[PDB]
Amino acid sequence: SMEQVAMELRLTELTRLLRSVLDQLQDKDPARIFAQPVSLKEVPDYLDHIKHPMDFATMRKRLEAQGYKNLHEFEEDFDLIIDNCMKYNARDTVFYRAAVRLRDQGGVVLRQARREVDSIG
Ligand code: NA
Repeated sequence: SMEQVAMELRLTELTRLLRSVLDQLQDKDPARIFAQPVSLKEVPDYLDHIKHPMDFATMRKRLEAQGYKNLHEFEEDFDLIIDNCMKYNARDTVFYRAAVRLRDQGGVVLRQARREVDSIG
């Protein structure tokens, strides 16, 4: 149906916009702290602590399968990246502090993406 096609074109355009968001967020992480999964071969106890690991590469795979149906879904995964880091790492560490900073700088990017998704429909 043409209705189905139109929904598919909307999902594609949302995907395009979330790609630009994901690239922008990732530029706020030049050290690449959040780029890849934590390796269970080097924080071997990680999964006893953190139930839903998340990272930018994992988000990118989901994005490329058009796996985010709305901005809220994409935001939830970004929030897992930050929140997991702030739980596993202590307040005094480079990792916790990098998560605070990414959250702060990511706020700006996400605030405008919400306006664009609402405005474009
Ligand atoms: Na903690």
